[PDB]
Amino acid sequence: VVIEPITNEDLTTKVVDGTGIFDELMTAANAHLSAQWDMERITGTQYAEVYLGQLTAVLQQAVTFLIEKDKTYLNNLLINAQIELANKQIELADKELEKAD
Amino acid sequence: VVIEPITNEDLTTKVVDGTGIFDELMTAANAHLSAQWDMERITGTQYAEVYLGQLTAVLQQAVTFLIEKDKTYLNNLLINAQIELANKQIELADKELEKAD
Repeated sequence: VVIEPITNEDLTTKVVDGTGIFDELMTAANAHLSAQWDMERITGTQYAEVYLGQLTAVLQQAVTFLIEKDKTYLNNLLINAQIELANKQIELADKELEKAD
Repeated sequence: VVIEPITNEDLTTKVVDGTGIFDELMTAANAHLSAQWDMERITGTQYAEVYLGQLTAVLQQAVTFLIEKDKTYLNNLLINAQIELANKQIELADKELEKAD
């Protein structure tokens, strides 16, 4: 696999509909907000109050996800490799039992 | 097993009925909310107030589950392999007792 560097443009594109992770999380939260607002359930003021109220915790979640995405994928690959190595060690344990008799 | 990379599209699809984990958790919470609301127990304003009030903690739970799902599965597989290796070591301990006599 080819790992890519974590740059500033992977978190925020500095645009509302950006391609970053924080921008995508904002777009996803705004999707639910718009779905609720299209049913005259919230006024524009409450729409902006809720949308802007999550500007500082969704950022935390986006940062946490960005830091622990590729690391998690690589760790899963390493765990799979270790499982294969454990199967090989089981086979070697069978051979060890034979050379023991 | 084939491990898949953890991408942005696995958390949020940026749609209300998305295929991500956060989107599925929102759909599940909305299912209970709709079940309660179909019995005239909550007004639309309270429906949106409760639905939007969990937009920042359900995100935390979705992130935690997404990070620790494949890792947990691989760890369980490794634990099973270690249990098999422990059984093999018990057999080798029996052989060790024999070559001891």
